[PDB]
Amino acid sequence: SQEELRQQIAELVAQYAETAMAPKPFEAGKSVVPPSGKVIGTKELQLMVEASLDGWLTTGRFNDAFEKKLGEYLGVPYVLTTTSGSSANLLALTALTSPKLGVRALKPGDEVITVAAGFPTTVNPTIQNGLIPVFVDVDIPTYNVNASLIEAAVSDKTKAIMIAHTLGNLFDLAEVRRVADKYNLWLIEDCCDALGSTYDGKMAGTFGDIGTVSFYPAKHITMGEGGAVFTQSAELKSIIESFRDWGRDCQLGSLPFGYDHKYTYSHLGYNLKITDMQAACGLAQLERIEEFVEKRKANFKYLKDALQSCADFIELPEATENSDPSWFGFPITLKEDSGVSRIDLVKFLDEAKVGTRLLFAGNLTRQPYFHDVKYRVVGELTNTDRIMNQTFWIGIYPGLTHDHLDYVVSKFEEFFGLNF
Amino acid sequence: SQEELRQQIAELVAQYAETAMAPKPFEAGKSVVPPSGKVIGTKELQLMVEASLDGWLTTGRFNDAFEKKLGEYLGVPYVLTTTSGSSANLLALTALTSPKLGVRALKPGDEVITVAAGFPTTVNPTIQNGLIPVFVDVDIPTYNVNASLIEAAVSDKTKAIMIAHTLGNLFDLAEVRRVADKYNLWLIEDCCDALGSTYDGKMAGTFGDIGTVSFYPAKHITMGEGGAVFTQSAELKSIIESFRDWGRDCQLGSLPFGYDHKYTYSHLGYNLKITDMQAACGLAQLERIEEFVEKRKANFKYLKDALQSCADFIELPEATENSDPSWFGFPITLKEDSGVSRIDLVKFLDEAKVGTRLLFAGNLTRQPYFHDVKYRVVGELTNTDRIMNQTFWIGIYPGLTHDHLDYVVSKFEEFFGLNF
Ligand SMILES: *Cc1c(COP(=O)(O)O)cnc(C)c1O
Ligand SMILES: *Cc1c(COP(=O)(O)O)cnc(C)c1O
Repeated sequence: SQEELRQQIAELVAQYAETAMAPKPFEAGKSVVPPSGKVIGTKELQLMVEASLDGWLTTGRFNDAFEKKLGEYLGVPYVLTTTSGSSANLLALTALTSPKLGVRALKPGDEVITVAAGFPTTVNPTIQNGLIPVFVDVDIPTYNVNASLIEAAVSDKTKAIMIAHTLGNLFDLAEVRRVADKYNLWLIEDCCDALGSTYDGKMAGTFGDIGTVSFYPAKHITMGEGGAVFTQSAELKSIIESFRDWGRDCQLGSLPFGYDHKYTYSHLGYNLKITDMQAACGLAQLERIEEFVEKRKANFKYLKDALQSCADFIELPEATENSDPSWFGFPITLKEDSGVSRIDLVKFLDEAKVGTRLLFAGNLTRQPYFHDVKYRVVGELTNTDRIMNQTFWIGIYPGLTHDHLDYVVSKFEEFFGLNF
Repeated sequence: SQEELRQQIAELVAQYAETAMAPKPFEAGKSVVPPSGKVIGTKELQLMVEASLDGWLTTGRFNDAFEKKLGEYLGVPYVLTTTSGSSANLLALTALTSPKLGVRALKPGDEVITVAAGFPTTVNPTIQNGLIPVFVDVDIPTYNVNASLIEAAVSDKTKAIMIAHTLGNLFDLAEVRRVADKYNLWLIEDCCDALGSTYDGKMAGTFGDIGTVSFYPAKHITMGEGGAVFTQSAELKSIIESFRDWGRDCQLGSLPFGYDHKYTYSHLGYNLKITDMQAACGLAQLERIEEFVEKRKANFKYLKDALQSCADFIELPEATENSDPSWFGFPITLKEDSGVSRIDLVKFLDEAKVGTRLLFAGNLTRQPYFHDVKYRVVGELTNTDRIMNQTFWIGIYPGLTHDHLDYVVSKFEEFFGLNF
């Protein structure tokens, strides 16, 4: 009678969701236009109940299904789930320190090339593994690494490049891969805000050795808290897994014969696994990713077209050459000769119920926790500093309707006095 | 039909749990006697459904309730949830590296005193922060540090002591604290397998600066995957939370005035948070903790009394002086001169459906991943090696009835020919 009880519960929740998770009609001056948010329906809540009923708890039925369907969407054979994007970035960079990679293994002291205009945990794992971060400037209005500056940052200590596809926009993969392959550097693609982004027709994350993604509520799809590491190399997939799972194996050491393999450890590991409840949510969301990716590209096009009327005061976002960005948010840099400060605009928008966000750390090297970190900067961080000082982004996620954006646009116009 | 679509779901769930989480009648030869396992029911599945329906996903309503009730049970003000017991250990040790702790902040090169007879993630955080682990031997048959050896392992570089109350049994807190307070060393109590354990009447994990616990299915209570860091210090609580939450602040750097606090980072952080779904499961479990602790003590006394008949071949476990250990498992050391191997015994019990587990890493210094790690060992690890070779544990968790245990006892007797 269980199979029944399930399907009956599946109904009771489906009708609970249609009432709860229902889109509220937009209302200027009352409704908010957040920079991001999750979009969950019946399928999400249903599967989470299914997982709750299973009583299994740790990863299993749903986690297998999720890692599989996500591997399909991405076009990669190996996908490992983890606690968050940050955790995924950590596993990705840590995995390359495995002595199983012989001479290719990252060692304390080695250098990782990246940029300072990003999210802290894109860089932290490098520091947390005793490596030295080496920064170069980014470009505006793509808000991604200025590829041309990469080559000069390469020294004999350089072992890898780890940068994110900022806000869904892709970086110059053509130039990055060129510099990577030339010097035999590892490459890690932080796609935490770029699920669905393509470059030269190929899905983001599948160009380098390892790719990461996040399932925090603000990203493309969510599990509440969750993330994933994916690769095409079986060797890396096994190393990542070991690090995630207490560092356990699957010879060295002097353990007695017959010692349980389960309790044999080959790596300096962590326990960064998730539950099947989180997996379920993720699984339902995967049924909406294609839609989500399309609505983001649309909202971006619409919004930008409309906002072109303020081009004298703000610089609008531009997708990177030869790429089709699955926009995470809408970045805007306010001109210095506009007569007002970012604070003014943000505060104005805030009062208008229009949410905004700065570009994460702005300039990592100027963040307080970077006070005593050992790092190198090649060239100047002019654009990064400009980002920290003048840049901010707004919302184009699936939860925003054309009426939402129209409102945001009129506010920008009202602000700059363009409605007169 | 909202509150009420919700009270009706709770029904179809409370009735699905009757058939699903119903204890199966013991059957010798067919039924198994695992060394550990989760004991969940109606309440657990119900709350997880509530959280699922909430549609919040990230920590919230339930996580607040859980951290609160655990703080009450433990007798501490600050409790922070995290992804696992291993993550809890990671956050506890890392937090002490915060420059906010001035002169007494762990720095790479510093030493942390611990034992080699334990679990990998109890020690890894030390290594992962660039510190140096310093080991001293343990004692049988308590299986906890030989406290009298701590003193000699202390040096000018010693800044802390991080040890776990192995298998629920408590290490010699009196001597440890004495040594800690003397040299002003930080003390971290890994209580991942000791929830409910008391020493001198005082709850385990509240004698030192930071405490950690795990919620993996094998532990006292579960969330599938999850754990918690707890302390009595508001300062440590703030440092921990920052590290758990992207290292975001709770002045230095050169950020522009008005930069979003949400994006101001004071620590080299991670993202080790869980979902409210997990929080829910844990909350339900908290009701049954007192029952569980009482039951584990019962099964221990019973099993050990019954197994006293084999005292000639195996050494039975002994609670540490002046402690009321909330047993995690039942540790047994097979005598060398018994004429057989642990391999034989395990293999025999395995066939009999009696699950066994070695004492985790046995001897960490002999594990393959420790091949190149920098560490120090004061004195010899004689008992540790003995544990690696001759020790193992079996099941006394709440999911085991007297019929389960009696069956196990008959198998031990049958093995050593005591039934004759
Ligand atoms: C969100 C994010 C992360 C990490 O993801 P979490 O799930 O928040 O831990 C890493 N890098 C970038 C660029 C991100 O936006
Ligand atoms: C289980 C355990 C841990 C870590 O807990 P997880 O939830 O498995 O990551 C740490 N120390 C000890 C002694 C443990 O038994």
